[PDB]
Amino acid sequence: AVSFIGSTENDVGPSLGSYSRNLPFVYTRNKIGYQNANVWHISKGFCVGLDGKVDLPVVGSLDGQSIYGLTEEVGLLIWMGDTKYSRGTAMSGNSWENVFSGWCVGANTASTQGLSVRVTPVILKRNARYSVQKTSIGSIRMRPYNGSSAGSVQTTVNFSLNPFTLND
Ligand SMILES: C[Se][C@@H]1O[C@H](CO)[C@@H](O)[C@H](O)[C@H]1NC(C)=O
Repeated sequence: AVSFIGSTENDVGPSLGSYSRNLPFVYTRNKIGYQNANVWHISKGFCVGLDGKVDLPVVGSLDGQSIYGLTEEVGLLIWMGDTKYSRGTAMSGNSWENVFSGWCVGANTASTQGLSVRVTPVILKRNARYSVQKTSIGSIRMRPYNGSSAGSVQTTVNFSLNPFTLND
């Protein structure tokens, strides 16, 4: 079985957090993130992975991963994936991408399926502080497999970047 147990709208990073440092310049480990181990409850052999999608415009790339634009001065490198931050998948493009290959809970037990979103800021144009306002980032959808069914359960949750300030 499967049930939606998380929230539809999720904020990434602490509200009004401040982070200190040729263009572009990359700043923050897992500070600017959202993590929740319990977004769906799954049981009895339900098999499930995750897809992710970023809606922000791509304004460049670094090492195979897109730089997503927020404003003229600030961009973002983004990762989406399973609960643990180290399992994040670097995002590229604006399409749904596989960000967690998946797992199956045992035939006779129960657990939960989680997710995480992480971003690190990139300075694109220098001006001595850069502030960004609350911005929609994208979404993550569960991906049942092995015959498992999404059914009527809510499949998608969204993410918004909480406002932040970058210090020279
Ligand atoms: C460690 Se069990 C279970 O594993 C799945 C797949 O890795 C993860 O998405 C869930 O967040 C986790 N639930 C917990 C920790 O409560």
